[PDB]
Amino acid sequence: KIRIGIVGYGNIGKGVEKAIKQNDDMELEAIFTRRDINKVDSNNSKLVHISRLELYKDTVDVMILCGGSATDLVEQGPMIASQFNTVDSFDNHGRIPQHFERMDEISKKAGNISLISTGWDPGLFSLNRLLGESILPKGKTHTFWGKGVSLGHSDAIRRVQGVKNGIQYIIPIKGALDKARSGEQCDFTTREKHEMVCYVVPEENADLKKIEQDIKTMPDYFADYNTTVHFITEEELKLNHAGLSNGGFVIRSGNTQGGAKQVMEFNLNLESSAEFTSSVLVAYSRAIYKLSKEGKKGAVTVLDIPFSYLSPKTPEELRKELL
Amino acid sequence: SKIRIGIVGYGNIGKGVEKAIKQNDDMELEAIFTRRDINKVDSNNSKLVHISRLELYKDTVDVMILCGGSATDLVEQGPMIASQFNTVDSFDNHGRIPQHFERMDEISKKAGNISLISTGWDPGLFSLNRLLGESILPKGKTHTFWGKGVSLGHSDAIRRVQGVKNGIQYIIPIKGALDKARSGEQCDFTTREKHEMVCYVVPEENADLKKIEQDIKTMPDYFADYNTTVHFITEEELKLNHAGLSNGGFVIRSGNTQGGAKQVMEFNLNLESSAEFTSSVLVAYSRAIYKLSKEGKKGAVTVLDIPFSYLSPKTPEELRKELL
Repeated sequence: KIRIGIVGYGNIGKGVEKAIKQNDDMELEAIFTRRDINKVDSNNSKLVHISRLELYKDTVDVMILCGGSATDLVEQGPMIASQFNTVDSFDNHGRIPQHFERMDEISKKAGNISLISTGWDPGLFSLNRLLGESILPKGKTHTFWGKGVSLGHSDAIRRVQGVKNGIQYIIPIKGALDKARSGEQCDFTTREKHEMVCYVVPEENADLKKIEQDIKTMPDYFADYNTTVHFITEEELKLNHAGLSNGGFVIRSGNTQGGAKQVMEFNLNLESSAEFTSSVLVAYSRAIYKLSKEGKKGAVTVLDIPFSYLSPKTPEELRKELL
Repeated sequence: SKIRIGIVGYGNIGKGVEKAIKQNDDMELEAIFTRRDINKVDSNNSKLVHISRLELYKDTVDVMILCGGSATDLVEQGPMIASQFNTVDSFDNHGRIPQHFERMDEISKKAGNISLISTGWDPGLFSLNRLLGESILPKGKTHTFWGKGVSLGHSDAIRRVQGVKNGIQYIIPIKGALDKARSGEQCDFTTREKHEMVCYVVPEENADLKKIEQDIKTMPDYFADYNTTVHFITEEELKLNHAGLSNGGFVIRSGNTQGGAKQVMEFNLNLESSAEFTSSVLVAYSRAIYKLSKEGKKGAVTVLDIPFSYLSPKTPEELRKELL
């Protein structure tokens, strides 16, 4: 019954299309692509050009924005929010407060509701940092991002002269993880938590491979981490580096009055990070639907949503089964 | 303008609650209501107040945290307090939760109050994560294990066995089961595959050790269905190494994507002091109930109905900037 519109058809969008199938209370109305009319009519499927978005007014309950680019969302988000309830995974933490403000203004004016920055981080990990912080006010929180891509760092290394294509991985350091879990509590340097490993397909004219170390010295992205670099062929990349898997850990190590060690941990191990993010977007779309019907308007984050809203079961079934 | 807290019951949880309140600057302990003779319990414990005078505080307590001192009232006097205050309890009888909800809902609505039932780690935090797991990953299985802690019932059971002077029991998740659940391979576990039991017993002089081991192992309803290990120790070791105040647990959702890709979510706890952790949760949720009561929320609610933002003293803007 809940009519979902998918905006963008990259990995996340594809994942959302599949996730919707695992939810009986939902239906896919259309998938909106920015690909030009240049196609085989539409290659059939549920694909519809982005220019027709407007035509679906009153036939779509929630527009799930599956674009990967946070920069694009800056403008696309408000545009869509002015016409439909929305759910996005805007992942630029530093710019979240600006995105929230903008989306909030627009959704409120249009009388819709926009959920921003959901997914696993922002999203699930955010919820647990908060939970950990609230339940154990006296302690330390540590977030780790299991072995997987960083996307931004992948494009970052691409802006380096000499590199034609590549990929980077962020990998938690076992030692730091065990320490966090020990409940010993302690601060960590960025270098003590994660290490970085790069795989680059160089050459500009067989370009200087040593200078390619612009990566290691690259401020922000690398330099703060022990970064290893490996050169491979465009062939090895496509076949051996489908960086689809990922995961992470959110650990809260604290002490209750008296020094008693109390440790809380939430973690994810995902063979397909994109598809998981897609499942999260779909579950949250259900909550947005419900809130919308309740008259709620404006922007919200996962922090404002009760978990019961993510489930299609009744408040009675949940108390009897899961409480 | 601090949140005025009230504690009912001065047992381990009540004491833990008093402690936790100290870690929350936005809160203040107004009084601790006990059934004990206050005149006998010192006099400088300023906060102690005899339970008979509870109603005189109907206007000075914002949230009453029920820490039932194991007395029958730890399952019956909830409805009593709800008639006069907004409450928070950790009613842990899962099968009886629906009934408790209805009873508390009617009474709290009638008095224009809000009552939070069944918060803590389980029920409570584990409940939230079971919900999150099946909501995020509708196709898959959920597995809850209970870390390593004592089952008072089983400990009493051990004490009835011939030749047993004293002892204790622990329930412990089996590594193999945890490892398999953590892998994406879906499967349903038998009772015997998920948890094992370990006992530490102090035997009477003579007693027959091999016989005690078997009487415990083959005991119906308590140990018969679980692999059980029996260790024999001295009274000294029992007192020193088995305070039995620690606990933990795991909630794992093992699911698959439409194409069979394995997705695993896990939430777990490792508590050196199970009681004080439960108390901290009770306190955090007390902040949430205060907020919801000022908003005019009426009736009973569970952790499932409360957004995590209500558990924090920080502003919404502050949260979105620091933690989101």
